[PDB]
Amino acid sequence: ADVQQKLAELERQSGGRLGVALINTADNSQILYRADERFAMCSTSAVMAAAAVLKKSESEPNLLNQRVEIKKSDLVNYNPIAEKHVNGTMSLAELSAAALQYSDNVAMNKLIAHVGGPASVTAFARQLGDETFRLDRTEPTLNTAIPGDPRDTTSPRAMAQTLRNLTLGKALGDSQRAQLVTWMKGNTTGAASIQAGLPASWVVGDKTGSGGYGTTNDIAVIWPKDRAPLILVTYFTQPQPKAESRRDVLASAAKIVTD
Ligand SMILES: [Cl-]
Repeated sequence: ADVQQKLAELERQSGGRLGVALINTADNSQILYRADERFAMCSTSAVMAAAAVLKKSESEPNLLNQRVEIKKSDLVNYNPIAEKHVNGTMSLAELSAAALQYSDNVAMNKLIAHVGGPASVTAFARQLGDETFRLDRTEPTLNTAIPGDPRDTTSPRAMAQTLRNLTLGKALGDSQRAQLVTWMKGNTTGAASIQAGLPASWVVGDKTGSGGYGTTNDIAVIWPKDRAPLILVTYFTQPQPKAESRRDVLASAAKIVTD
């Protein structure tokens, strides 16, 4: 009840709509707040796209080394890594890392395209047992985050359960699971989000997202010092189309549910 009151107070002070799901693998418990509501994922969906490529690689051993041309026509709105590789190629491994660690839009789009498009990423989620996730669009339109729009959404509960499967469970083979975890632990975009609400000694792998309506998201696997791991999803969105980012809200939610 105390955690619920604190999350409600944070949500009210923020002015927006907050979704939280924590899975504590120490005791198989959950802390849930709006955990069955839908939220626009933004690039948090890159975890599913990268996982689909990793799964495909289990039967195509050299898939991660496959070269992908980067052209001016591939550039989207935010291309911090791909813009450095225009007119050359990047491997699928490099694109996975760029999508996951830099939120690179070209990289995300190349993962989506490789596996067959948004409906194929969604079908992979279904194969894993996630019947909530839906990736409808590519970058950049998947970020519109219009209130009431179910496109490109999932729920905190579903994304926490799926992230647990991907990073701690058996969705992926051992090499592929380790690769996903390594990529997420090397993220550069999350230090002000969930990580900012946890002790400095804890180890985090996470994927952020951001988009319209001030949508500010983070999904994480967390290794607290000398404790069983946690999975934490924090999704946040706001009433105003041009609302500013609120990574601090995600940090605050993380602190509340892990205190
Ligand atoms: Cl600390």
